[PDB]
Amino acid sequence: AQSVPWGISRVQAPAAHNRGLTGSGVRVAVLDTGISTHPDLNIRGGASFVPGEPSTQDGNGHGTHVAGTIAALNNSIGVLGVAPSAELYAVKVLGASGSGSYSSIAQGLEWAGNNGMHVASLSLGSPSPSATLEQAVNSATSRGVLVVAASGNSGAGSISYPARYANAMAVGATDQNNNRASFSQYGAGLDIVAPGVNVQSTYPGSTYASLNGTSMATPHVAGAAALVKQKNPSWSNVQIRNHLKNTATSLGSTNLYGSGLVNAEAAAR
Ligand SMILES: [Ca+2]
Ligand SMILES: [Ca+2]
Repeated sequence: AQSVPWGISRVQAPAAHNRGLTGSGVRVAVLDTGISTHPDLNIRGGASFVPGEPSTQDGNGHGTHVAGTIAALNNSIGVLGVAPSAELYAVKVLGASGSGSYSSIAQGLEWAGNNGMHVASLSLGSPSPSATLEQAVNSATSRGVLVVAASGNSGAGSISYPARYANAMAVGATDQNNNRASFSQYGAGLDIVAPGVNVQSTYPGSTYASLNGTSMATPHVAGAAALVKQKNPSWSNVQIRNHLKNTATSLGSTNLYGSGLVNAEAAAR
């Protein structure tokens, strides 16, 4: 039996799938700890930038979880992603312990822009700016990639890098009450929010697990961007990003929530 995690229905993905928008032909890169082979995922390709872990398989679990929120397959098992037809690429920039260099992350962004990815989902964050990182962000952006990044889980009134950069779309996390989750960073640079508490998704070992974080919120927005892209094939990264914000549901303060909660139905219309 397939179940629809609360976050997926919160962003109204099913309403968009009922109009035929599934993310088909949109190339999405998940920059994280890898993506493990799973019966509810279709991994098209990828690269590892982690010395020591030449494979794209995930030894951590995080990347596999992120990937399932974006594109868990629409079938009779497991869960359902926001864009179940998106072409998923595993870009391993973090090792099994969950860390890696700004250098590795930069290489993964370069890869994305060299491989014609439409959306890049970045799970990582840093309280400190990085010129290396910033440059990679801008380079992917000018190669047409929409870079989506997590605001961070410090609960601080300022957001992490690279989400803070102008060219990155910064995503914060909400709870089932449509309030900002306590750990969600907010403030200047925040663009939008999405579900980030008790998010059930695909997990290595052919199973499913529930996690919390701004990094669980991010993939909801990465997936909504693939629906808009499918609907409007000629739109650029900037056009998609502004449309998401323009159609998001206001939740109160833009300081805490940016444009509001992403609404995939409203955006993929
Ligand atoms: Ca499924
Ligand atoms: Ca930003």
